[PDB]
Amino acid sequence: DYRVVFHIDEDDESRVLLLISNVRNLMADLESVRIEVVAYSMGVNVLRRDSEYSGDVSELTGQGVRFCACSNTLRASGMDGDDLLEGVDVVSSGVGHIVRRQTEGWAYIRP
Amino acid sequence: DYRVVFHIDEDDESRVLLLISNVRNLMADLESVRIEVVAYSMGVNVLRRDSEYSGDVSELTGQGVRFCACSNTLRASGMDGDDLLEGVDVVSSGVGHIVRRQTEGWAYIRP
Amino acid sequence: DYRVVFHIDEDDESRVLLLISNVRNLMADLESVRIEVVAYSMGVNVLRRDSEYSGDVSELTGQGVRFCACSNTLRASGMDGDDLLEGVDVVSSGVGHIVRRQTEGWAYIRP
Repeated sequence: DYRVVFHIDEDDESRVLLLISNVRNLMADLESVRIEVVAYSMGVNVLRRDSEYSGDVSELTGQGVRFCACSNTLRASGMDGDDLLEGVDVVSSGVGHIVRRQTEGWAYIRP
Repeated sequence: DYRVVFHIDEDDESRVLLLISNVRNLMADLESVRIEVVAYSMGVNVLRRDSEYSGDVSELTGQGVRFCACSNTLRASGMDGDDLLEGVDVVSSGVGHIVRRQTEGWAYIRP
Repeated sequence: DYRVVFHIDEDDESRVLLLISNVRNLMADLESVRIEVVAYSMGVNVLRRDSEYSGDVSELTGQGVRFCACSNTLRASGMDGDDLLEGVDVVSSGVGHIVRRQTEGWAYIRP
């Protein structure tokens, strides 16, 4: 049924909690939905193992939500896959993945 | 012809005036366009009866613009439909409505 | 192949550099992609001849990136085409152009 990819590139608290809230809201309002969360730039800090949002990220991952980190930004930010929480996947490009997804018919949400 | 849904989740002045401006600009640049404005989180404060933007909201409603408040956020914010300006509609979910709309072919704008 | 239009309506440094970075990242991660950057409101200041980002804008233009300024905002901002960097094009409406593009199948990215 529904397919949607979220986009977050900041790590300020209110924006992060809004994304989280939007992801949960969406899973409850739509019968069937596939969700991906693409985070790049400062936004990747949310996917770090030492992140204050790790509980939220690990829990949603268990519910089928796929979090994607940008292969490029990572380097740019002195980060590698070892710094990311378990369950978080890496895509070659945050924006590229978003464009591919949109091109494949996925809906786009930028909280 | 054209169908577009706007997304606003903040209530800071500059962002609100930008949305308003974008809605009017759009109605003047496109021959035929159907417009919906989905506001959630802090963004719903813009749809309140006591809002400083009530004049702008009521006027655009008269021009065919449909403003939608999130059924969930409302509660979360200690609000119910009685707190909303007349003409403002309530959708079950702000993000869900946006995803359904995008899925139905509507364009998406996030000022 | 891929077609994408970026949307920027602010001129704060971090947001501008993020857009620039996203445009370059995209050109390197996608084999074939057509890119347009629509800037309105404060965002048009980025397309000014006297802008600190002129080097970045002129360079990307040479690489095929099309920057578009909003015909309306310009006036609203006491600006005309003479104030814009060479290579920057003017569209009748920033949001309208974005809606037309999305309607034509282009992907949308709002950094």
